[PDB]
Amino acid sequence: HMCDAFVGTWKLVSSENFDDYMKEVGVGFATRKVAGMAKPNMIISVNGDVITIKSESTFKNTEISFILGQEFDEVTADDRKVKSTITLDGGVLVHVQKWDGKSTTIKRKREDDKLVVECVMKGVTSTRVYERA
Ligand SMILES: O=C(OCc1ccc(Cl)cc1)c1[nH]c(=O)[nH]c(=O)c1F
Repeated sequence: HMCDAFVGTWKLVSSENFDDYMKEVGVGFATRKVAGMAKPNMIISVNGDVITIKSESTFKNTEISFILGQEFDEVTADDRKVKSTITLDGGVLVHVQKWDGKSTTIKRKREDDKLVVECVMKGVTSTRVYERA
C-alpha cells in the first residue's frame, strides 16, 4: 500500500514560477515556452514494489518506473540525461536528478485533495498543484 494516496490520475490546476525553475535548470527558450503552456496529467500507479509515474500533455508524454531507493537513468522532457533516485521521506516522494555536476529535487506530496509538486534548482522553487481528474 506504499503510495496509495498518490495513485490515480491527476490534472494540473496551477503553476507558479515554472519558467524561472526551467531557466535555472538550463532549459532553452523554445522548450520553456511550449513546456510552460502544457497542462499535463500525471498518472501514478503501483504494482508490487514498482511505482510508475506518467506525464501526458500536448508537449510530451513521459513515463518512469522505479523502485524506491534504487537509482535509474531518466531522459527528462527537456532531453536531459539524468541519474535519478526516488525515496519516500515522511510521506513525501523525493526525486533527485543528477547530471553534469548539477542536481535538482522534485517533491510530490498529498495536501488536502491536491497533489503538490515542488521543483527546486538552487534557490529557485516552482510549485505545481494537481487535482484528481
Ligand atoms: O518539474 C518536473 O519535471 C522536471 C522538469 C521540468 C520541466 C521540464 Cl521541460 C522537464 C522536466 C515535474 N515532474 C512532475 O511529476 N510533475 C510536474 O508538474 C513537474 F513539473
